[PDB]
Amino acid sequence: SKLIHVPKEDNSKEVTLDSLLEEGVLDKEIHKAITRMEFPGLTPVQQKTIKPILSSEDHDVIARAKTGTGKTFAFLIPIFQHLINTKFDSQYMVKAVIVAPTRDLALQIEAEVKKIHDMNYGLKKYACVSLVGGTDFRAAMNKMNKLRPNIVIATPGRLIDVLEKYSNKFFRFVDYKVLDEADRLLEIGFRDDLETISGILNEKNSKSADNIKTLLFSATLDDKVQKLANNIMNKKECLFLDTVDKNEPEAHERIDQSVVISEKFANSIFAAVEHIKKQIKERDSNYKAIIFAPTVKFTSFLCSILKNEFKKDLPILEFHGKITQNKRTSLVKRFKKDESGILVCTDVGARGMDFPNVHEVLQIGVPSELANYIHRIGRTARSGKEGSSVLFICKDELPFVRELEDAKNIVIAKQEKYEPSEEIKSEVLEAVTEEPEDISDIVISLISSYRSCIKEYRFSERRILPEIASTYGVLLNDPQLKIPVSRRFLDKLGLSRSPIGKAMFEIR
RNA sequence: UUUUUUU
Ligand SMILES: Nc1ncnc2c1ncn2[C@@H]1O[C@H](COP(=O)(O)OP(=O)(O)NP(=O)(O)O)[C@@H](O)[C@H]1O
Ligand SMILES: [Mg+2]
Repeated sequence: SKLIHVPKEDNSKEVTLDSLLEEGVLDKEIHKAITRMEFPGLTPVQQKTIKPILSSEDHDVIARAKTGTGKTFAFLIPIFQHLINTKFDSQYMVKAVIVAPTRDLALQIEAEVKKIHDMNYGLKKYACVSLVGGTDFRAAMNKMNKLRPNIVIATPGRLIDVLEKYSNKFFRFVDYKVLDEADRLLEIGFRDDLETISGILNEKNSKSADNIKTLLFSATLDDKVQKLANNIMNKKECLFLDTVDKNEPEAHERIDQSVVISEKFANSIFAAVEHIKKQIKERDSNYKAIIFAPTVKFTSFLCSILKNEFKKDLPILEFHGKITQNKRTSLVKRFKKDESGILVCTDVGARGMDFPNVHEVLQIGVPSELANYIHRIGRTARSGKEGSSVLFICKDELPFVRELEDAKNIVIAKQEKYEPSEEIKSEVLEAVTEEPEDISDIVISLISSYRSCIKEYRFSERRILPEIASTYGVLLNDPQLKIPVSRRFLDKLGLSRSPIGKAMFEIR
């Protein structure tokens, strides 16, 4: 199917809620709901996508727009309009299915739908139910039955579960499917699930196998995504609506980016602690930040350090995939409203999450995929606000920074070195209450994580892996110490006859 | 159990 580009245009006639009302694109009832939110105007991606999504043409839509610029309402608005346009047809049936890569993002999109309901009660007849893992399955189905929603928001795993059992009852009249964070949902480990989802919806559809229109949204998207989505795009033509120049970097230009380079991976912990201390002092504790880490075990370790240093000054919140889902949801709600605090998380929080007035995004080590650099920093400087980001890495991670330049055109102007004083090392280390076995587990999680991105970030294995491993000795304040391990363990890893392996581990 | 993602 042919791709039709509509590139970023410089002198374009401004589209408004009023102009779309006058033109008959938007009904009064949705116009009213969005007007009462009192936004200055529609964001560029909203201006670009609303009419073409609702167009009577037989096309799919791909939309790219920078982090924090209103992609959610860019699809919710025309979805509501479609529901209004077809209000007498299949009114108890799901007409729009929106898929997201994390449960908390699916739940956020649902909350955005509820904000539309709150601004115009006449829209509550277009009901919405979220289908996400870690929630009571029966309770969500009671809700599907009671509310008979026209909009479903879901994560892939739970959506497949529901579809295998109830696709005939609720899903035979779907007209739109939305992949939010589309590039992520078409990576390995989501792509097959999206194909399963798309195949069921298409098979069960009462009109035809190609009825459903597909909408892809992300801040990080190109032509190569259309190829990946080939098996889920039904239509003969695909509009690529772009609000970013072809060569322009995808990172939001308002973010003040920097990188802090240490000699050792572990030193990035000390750099971050000293940075946060300074910010809490200089801002008089008026500090809201997000700090990203590579693994769940390390995230949790970092939280302990930051509670010991900073719990007297600011709340410290722990956010990753092993936090129970009830607590994930309650901490998201709190961090959205709070003026200050530090959210310490994995890439569970890299994409989509909208926490207002975050001042800074910090990163210890590299993200789980190159694109997530852009999404991580995009947690700040949202909806016209300012923001900064700091990447804390060691020397042996520098090829990541070069890869950002070569692959994504991101050049970080502010780069500086860091060397920890002996006093910061003593201060941080003394409060560490973890047993050596716990420290081994933590460092081992980092080894596995870094191993998996050696190729994509162009790391030198013989340097990055011994440096990560040496974190164990640093944290135990004895840099001669290697990680005690068994032969069978080393065999499983693949480093049993390697000098790299001998530099990292002691067969004990 | 290396980030998520039904159970
Ligand atoms: N027209 C508008 N004017 C001002 N703010 C808006 C407008 N539309 C949406 N917002 C707000 O902008 C914030 C971010 O919107 P959101 O839809 O989460 O951005 P996004 O493009 O999806 N970002 P990301 O998922 O990080 O790539 C939310 O708090 C919205 O309430
Ligand atoms: Mg979004």
